Amino acid sequence: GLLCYCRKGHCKRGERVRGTCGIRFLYCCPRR
Repeated sequence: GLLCYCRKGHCKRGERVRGTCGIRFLYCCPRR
């Protein structure tokens, strides 16, 4: 739902990139 997480290098097979968290970190939001 309305909750996203920072991922290192890339998101998991389910989380879509929403933005950037920092150097080598991406803010990904799950597709559910």
